[PDB]
Amino acid sequence: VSREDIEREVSILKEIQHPNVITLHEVLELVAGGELFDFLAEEEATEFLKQILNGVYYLHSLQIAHFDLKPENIMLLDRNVPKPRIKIIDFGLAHKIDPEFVAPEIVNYEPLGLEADMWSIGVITYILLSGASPFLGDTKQETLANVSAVNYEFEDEYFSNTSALAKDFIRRLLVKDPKKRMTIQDSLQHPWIK
Amino acid sequence: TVFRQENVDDYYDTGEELGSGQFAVVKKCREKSTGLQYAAKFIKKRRTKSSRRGVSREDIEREVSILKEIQHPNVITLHEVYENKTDVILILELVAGGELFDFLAEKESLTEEEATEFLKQILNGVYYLHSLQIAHFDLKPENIMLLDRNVPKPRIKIIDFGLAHKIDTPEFVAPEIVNYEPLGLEADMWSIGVITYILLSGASPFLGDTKQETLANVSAVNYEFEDEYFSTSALAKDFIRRLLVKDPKKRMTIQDSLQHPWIK
Repeated sequence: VSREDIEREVSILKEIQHPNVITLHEVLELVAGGELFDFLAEEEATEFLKQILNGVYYLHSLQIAHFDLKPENIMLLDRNVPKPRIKIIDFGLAHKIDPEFVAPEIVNYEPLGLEADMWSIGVITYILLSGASPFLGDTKQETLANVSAVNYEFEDEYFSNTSALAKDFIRRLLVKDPKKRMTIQDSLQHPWIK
Repeated sequence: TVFRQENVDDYYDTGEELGSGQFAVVKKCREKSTGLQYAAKFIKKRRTKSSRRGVSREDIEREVSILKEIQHPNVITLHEVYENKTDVILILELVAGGELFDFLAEKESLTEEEATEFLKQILNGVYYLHSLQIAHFDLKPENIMLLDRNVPKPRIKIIDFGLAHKIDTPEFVAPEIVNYEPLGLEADMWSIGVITYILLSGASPFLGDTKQETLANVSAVNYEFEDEYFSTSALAKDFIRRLLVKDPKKRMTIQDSLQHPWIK
């Protein structure tokens, strides 16, 4: 790992102290419970979700975007505890966020930001409610195409009885324009989550 | 790095000012031990990191870093770097022939062949940078220099490395990430295509009456071979058309440009 990258990760890790994010002692706490999803294989979807949202709120508080939020990066402290706890881990991609002769790509450059994290959460939310992945394809090229088109459905095999609020919450996250996407503050104020 | 913390005045005698910048001043200097002549560029540091004025350390270090790497006859060279409370001083090769465009404007118009000789030099420099994975990011005419005005075959130097950069699951990723295209070498190619256009005529392809019109023209790739300026060979226009492409992945690369029949 280009050490710039190593340096970057340690720097983020040092910065962050929250219950829902992994803690670093010296250059990581043990999180025994395993990937969260394994351990599950709406009210209780919501209970786990609230925790993730709480961690991400804190991260975005610090202007840090995780950039790799997915189910294998969500872990349980102990599987065997009455109210179990989740930790976000794997901060390898995290970042702090802030003409005659110029190319269009520069003129039209738009940076990535905390929004990408929110979309991810919507993807995770979909999976949680079903075992299914919204944009997943027979091939990677198929999958990438789906993600750009925002080509997904709530299929009946999985969603016929899912609440309207839950779908709204996901529909609000799964938006192509980053500006129109729900923020982390917005998500926590959402009705399904309240 | 740690730059020389000695006093520059101690080692060079500064002369006249050749250039200015939002944060920088360049002066002739002569080297006491050598008696050799150089350009000394003074870059003003940010007083604090939070400071709007000045240039950041990360920024200064980058340019230095990069200049240290470069060893080509068409690219400007760094001799030493000095440091102090307010500035960082570069010690640079003195490129004194002025802008290539100023030279060209003081002479009868070039034949296509004459113009191609100069361009070939530009391409050659860019080929070197790109081979080092460096994007200049700022190639405009005012950064194309002549080492000497008065020689029969004048040598261009590419100058100004302030913006230069070395250029180094899917289920869960946002569309912006899926569609993320980083900025890279392709931007310099665009530039070569703009410079080549202005070199063959005297006109800027995307410039409109207002900065607004200019920017829109750029994003639309809205230009033309206006026949008062270009009634110029099919091959030369083909060359420009293969660089002024909106999709960076479709643009000619430096290797392809050197191999293009107008160039080769």
